[PDB]
Amino acid sequence: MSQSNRELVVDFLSYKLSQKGYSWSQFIPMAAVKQALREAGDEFELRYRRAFSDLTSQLHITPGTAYQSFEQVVNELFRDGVNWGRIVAFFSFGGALCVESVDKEMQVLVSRIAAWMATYLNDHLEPWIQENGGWDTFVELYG
Repeated sequence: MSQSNRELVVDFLSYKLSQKGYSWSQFIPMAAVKQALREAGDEFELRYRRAFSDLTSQLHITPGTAYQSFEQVVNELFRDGVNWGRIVAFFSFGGALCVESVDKEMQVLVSRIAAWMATYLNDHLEPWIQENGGWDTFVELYG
């Protein structure tokens, strides 16, 4: 559902902001899906520690930035189509964006970024997720 996904997005971003020393006040959601995603994102960031610096540069978010700009930049993660690792990269990218906004004194955008991510997932990623076993296979697969 669209609500499960919005909740999942908020949990990841809150977890990531909290984990880095930031505030999370600016704000399938099974506890298992959320824990698996929390850990998958940490593992991903273990290997890739550049925080999508160029992707974020490409986006260059301000309060004037439109969803479609976000969408175009995130589309780059999926040039070769969707996969579980790329969906984990997507969540991680949103986390990075949220950190940059707080750093730029634009805490106002973290809730915007969250809405955007929820809209992107429901629109572009859920089609592949449902086709590939749903968040259940994600959990079966990860942690």
